[PDB]
Amino acid sequence: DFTLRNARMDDIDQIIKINRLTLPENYPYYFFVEHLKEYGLAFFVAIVDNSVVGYIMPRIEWGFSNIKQLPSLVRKGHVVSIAVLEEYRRKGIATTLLEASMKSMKNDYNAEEIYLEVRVSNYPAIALYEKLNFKKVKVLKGYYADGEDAYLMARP
Ligand SMILES: CC(C)(COP(=O)(O)OP(=O)(O)OC[C@H]1O[C@@H](n2cnc3c(N)ncnc32)[C@H](O)[C@@H]1OP(=O)(O)O)[C@@H](O)C(=O)NCCC(=O)NCCS
Ligand SMILES: [Cl-]
Repeated sequence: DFTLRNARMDDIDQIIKINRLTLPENYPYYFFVEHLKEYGLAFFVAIVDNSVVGYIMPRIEWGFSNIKQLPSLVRKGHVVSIAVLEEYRRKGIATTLLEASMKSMKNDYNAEEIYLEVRVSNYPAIALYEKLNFKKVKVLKGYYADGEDAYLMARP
Protein backbone atom coordinates (compact mmCIF):
# COMPACT_ATOMS: atom_id res chain seq x y z
CA ASP A 1 0.00 0.00 0.00
CA PHE A 2 1.02 3.68 -0.21
CA THR A 3 0.70 6.98 1.62
CA LEU A 4 0.33 10.65 0.68
CA ARG A 5 2.05 13.71 2.10
CA ASN A 6 2.80 17.21 0.84
CA ALA A 7 5.92 17.50 -1.28
CA ARG A 8 9.03 19.06 0.29
CA MET A 9 12.06 20.73 -1.30
CA ASP A 10 14.12 17.55 -0.90
CA ASP A 11 11.54 15.56 -2.90
CA ILE A 12 12.30 17.53 -6.05
CA ASP A 13 15.20 15.33 -7.12
CA GLN A 14 12.91 12.35 -7.09
CA ILE A 15 9.99 14.27 -8.62
CA ILE A 16 12.21 15.30 -11.57
CA LYS A 17 13.45 11.70 -12.01
CA ILE A 18 9.81 10.49 -12.25
CA ASN A 19 8.90 13.37 -14.59
CA ARG A 20 11.77 12.53 -16.96
CA LEU A 21 10.96 8.79 -16.99
CA THR A 22 7.21 9.24 -17.61
CA LEU A 23 6.68 12.45 -19.60
CA PRO A 24 8.34 14.31 -22.50
CA GLU A 25 7.66 17.79 -21.04
CA ASN A 26 10.79 18.08 -18.95
CA TYR A 27 10.45 21.30 -16.97
CA PRO A 28 13.55 22.82 -15.34
CA TYR A 29 14.05 22.24 -11.63
CA TYR A 30 13.23 25.90 -10.83
CA PHE A 31 9.80 25.41 -12.39
CA PHE A 32 9.01 22.65 -9.89
CA VAL A 33 10.35 24.84 -7.05
CA GLU A 34 8.12 27.81 -7.96
CA HIS A 35 5.00 25.59 -7.71
CA LEU A 36 6.11 24.05 -4.43
CA LYS A 37 6.76 27.54 -3.00
CA GLU A 38 3.48 29.13 -4.09
CA TYR A 39 0.96 26.28 -4.19
CA GLY A 40 2.59 23.75 -1.88
CA LEU A 41 -0.49 22.83 0.10
CA ALA A 42 -1.94 21.19 -3.04
CA PHE A 43 1.39 19.70 -4.22
CA PHE A 44 1.40 16.04 -3.07
CA VAL A 45 3.68 12.99 -3.35
CA ALA A 46 2.78 9.31 -3.02
CA ILE A 47 5.20 7.38 -0.80
CA VAL A 48 5.99 3.68 -0.89
CA ASP A 49 8.77 2.57 1.50
CA ASN A 50 10.11 6.06 2.19
CA SER A 51 10.50 6.91 -1.49
CA VAL A 52 8.39 9.00 -3.84
CA VAL A 53 6.63 6.98 -6.54
CA GLY A 54 4.16 9.60 -7.75
CA TYR A 55 3.35 13.30 -7.54
CA ILE A 56 0.87 15.93 -8.55
CA MET A 57 2.03 19.47 -9.31
CA PRO A 58 -0.70 22.07 -9.02
CA ARG A 59 -1.12 25.74 -9.92
CA ILE A 60 -3.74 28.21 -8.65
CA GLU A 61 -4.75 30.86 -11.15
CA TRP A 62 -7.15 33.76 -11.54
CA GLY A 63 -8.63 34.53 -14.94
CA PHE A 64 -11.35 33.56 -17.41
CA SER A 65 -13.44 30.46 -16.82
CA ASN A 66 -12.98 27.35 -19.00
CA ILE A 67 -16.52 26.28 -18.08
CA LYS A 68 -18.85 29.32 -18.21
CA GLN A 69 -20.32 30.24 -21.65
CA LEU A 70 -20.16 34.03 -21.24
CA PRO A 71 -16.68 35.34 -20.28
CA SER A 72 -16.42 35.10 -16.51
CA LEU A 73 -13.43 35.69 -14.16
CA VAL A 74 -12.82 32.97 -11.58
CA ARG A 75 -10.25 31.47 -9.27
CA LYS A 76 -9.20 28.21 -10.97
CA GLY A 77 -6.99 25.22 -10.08
CA HIS A 78 -4.71 23.86 -12.78
CA VAL A 79 -3.21 20.37 -12.70
CA VAL A 80 0.21 21.12 -14.24
CA SER A 81 1.75 17.64 -14.04
CA ILE A 82 0.87 14.24 -12.58
CA ALA A 83 2.81 11.00 -12.86
CA VAL A 84 3.12 7.58 -11.20
CA LEU A 85 6.04 5.18 -11.66
CA GLU A 86 5.17 2.23 -13.91
CA GLU A 87 5.43 -0.45 -11.14
CA TYR A 88 2.95 1.39 -8.95
CA ARG A 89 0.24 2.12 -11.55
CA ARG A 90 -3.41 0.91 -11.27
CA LYS A 91 -3.23 0.99 -7.44
CA GLY A 92 -5.36 4.15 -7.17
CA ILE A 93 -2.35 6.40 -6.56
CA ALA A 94 -3.13 9.08 -9.19
CA THR A 95 -6.79 9.11 -8.09
CA THR A 96 -5.71 9.66 -4.49
CA LEU A 97 -3.22 12.38 -5.51
CA LEU A 98 -5.81 14.17 -7.59
CA GLU A 99 -8.52 14.01 -4.91
CA ALA A 100 -6.08 15.38 -2.33
CA SER A 101 -4.79 18.15 -4.63
CA MET A 102 -8.26 19.21 -5.71
CA LYS A 103 -9.42 19.42 -2.08
CA SER A 104 -6.59 21.80 -1.31
CA MET A 105 -7.06 23.81 -4.52
CA LYS A 106 -10.62 24.55 -3.34
CA ASN A 107 -9.99 24.77 0.43
CA ASP A 108 -6.57 26.37 0.78
CA TYR A 109 -6.64 28.41 -2.41
CA ASN A 110 -10.36 29.10 -3.19
CA ALA A 111 -10.38 27.39 -6.63
CA GLU A 112 -13.91 27.22 -8.11
CA GLU A 113 -13.13 24.99 -11.09
CA ILE A 114 -10.15 22.84 -12.02
CA TYR A 115 -8.67 22.20 -15.43
CA LEU A 116 -5.82 20.45 -17.24
CA GLU A 117 -4.53 19.52 -20.70
CA VAL A 118 -3.90 15.99 -21.89
CA ARG A 119 -2.64 14.36 -25.14
CA VAL A 120 -5.60 13.05 -27.15
CA SER A 121 -3.81 9.68 -27.34
CA ASN A 122 -3.32 9.46 -23.56
CA TYR A 123 -6.24 7.13 -22.88
CA PRO A 124 -5.17 6.05 -19.34
CA ALA A 125 -5.15 9.67 -18.13
CA ILE A 126 -8.28 10.70 -20.01
CA ALA A 127 -10.03 7.76 -18.28
CA LEU A 128 -8.62 8.85 -14.88
CA TYR A 129 -9.86 12.44 -15.35
CA GLU A 130 -13.33 11.47 -16.62
CA LYS A 131 -13.74 9.23 -13.53
CA LEU A 132 -13.07 12.36 -11.46
CA ASN A 133 -15.76 14.30 -13.34
CA PHE A 134 -13.50 16.24 -15.71
CA LYS A 135 -15.12 16.82 -19.11
CA LYS A 136 -13.52 17.55 -22.45
CA VAL A 137 -14.05 21.26 -23.05
CA LYS A 138 -12.22 21.59 -26.34
CA VAL A 139 -9.36 20.39 -28.47
CA LEU A 140 -6.24 22.54 -28.39
CA LYS A 141 -4.91 21.75 -31.86
CA GLY A 142 -1.18 21.01 -32.05
CA TYR A 143 -0.70 21.85 -28.39
CA TYR A 144 2.28 19.52 -27.86
CA ALA A 145 5.74 19.88 -29.39
CA ASP A 146 5.83 17.80 -32.63
CA GLY A 147 2.09 18.56 -33.15
CA GLU A 148 -0.18 16.30 -31.03
CA ASP A 149 -3.59 17.77 -30.09
CA ALA A 150 -4.60 18.14 -26.44
CA TYR A 151 -7.98 17.96 -24.80
CA LEU A 152 -8.59 20.83 -22.47
CA MET A 153 -10.52 19.12 -19.64
CA ALA A 154 -12.28 20.96 -16.83
CA ARG A 155 -14.32 20.15 -13.73
CA PRO A 156 -16.88 22.45 -12.10
C1 LIG B 1 -2.13 8.54 -15.96
C2 LIG B 1 -1.47 7.98 -14.71
C3 LIG B 1 -1.01 9.13 -13.79
C4 LIG B 1 -2.48 7.10 -13.96
O1 LIG B 1 -1.95 6.72 -12.71
P1 LIG B 1 -2.58 5.52 -11.85
O2 LIG B 1 -2.14 5.66 -10.41
O3 LIG B 1 -2.14 4.26 -12.55
O4 LIG B 1 -4.15 5.78 -11.87
P2 LIG B 1 -5.29 5.11 -10.93
O5 LIG B 1 -4.73 3.76 -10.51
O6 LIG B 1 -5.72 6.02 -9.82
O7 LIG B 1 -6.44 4.89 -12.02
C5 LIG B 1 -7.64 5.62 -12.02
C6 LIG B 1 -8.34 5.41 -13.37
O8 LIG B 1 -7.49 5.70 -14.46
C7 LIG B 1 -7.75 4.88 -15.58
N1 LIG B 1 -6.52 4.19 -16.00
C8 LIG B 1 -5.30 4.27 -15.39
N2 LIG B 1 -4.41 3.54 -16.11
C9 LIG B 1 -5.06 2.98 -17.17
C10 LIG B 1 -4.65 2.13 -18.20
N3 LIG B 1 -3.44 1.58 -18.18
N4 LIG B 1 -5.57 1.72 -19.15
C11 LIG B 1 -6.88 2.14 -19.07
N5 LIG B 1 -7.28 2.96 -18.04
C12 LIG B 1 -6.39 3.38 -17.10
C13 LIG B 1 -8.82 3.89 -15.14
O9 LIG B 1 -10.06 4.41 -15.56
C14 LIG B 1 -8.70 3.96 -13.63
O10 LIG B 1 -9.89 3.64 -12.96
P3 LIG B 1 -10.23 2.10 -12.62
O11 LIG B 1 -8.99 1.24 -12.61
O12 LIG B 1 -10.96 2.10 -11.30
O13 LIG B 1 -11.16 1.66 -13.72
C15 LIG B 1 -0.31 7.07 -15.12
O14 LIG B 1 -0.68 6.01 -15.99
C16 LIG B 1 0.95 7.74 -15.56
O15 LIG B 1 1.89 8.02 -14.57
N6 LIG B 1 1.15 8.01 -16.86
C17 LIG B 1 2.33 8.74 -17.32
C18 LIG B 1 2.29 10.24 -16.95
C19 LIG B 1 1.05 10.89 -17.51
O16 LIG B 1 0.61 10.57 -18.62
N7 LIG B 1 0.45 11.82 -16.75
C20 LIG B 1 -0.64 12.65 -17.27
C21 LIG B 1 -0.21 13.78 -18.21
S1 LIG B 1 -1.56 14.95 -18.55
CL1 LIG C 1 3.42 15.87 -30.08
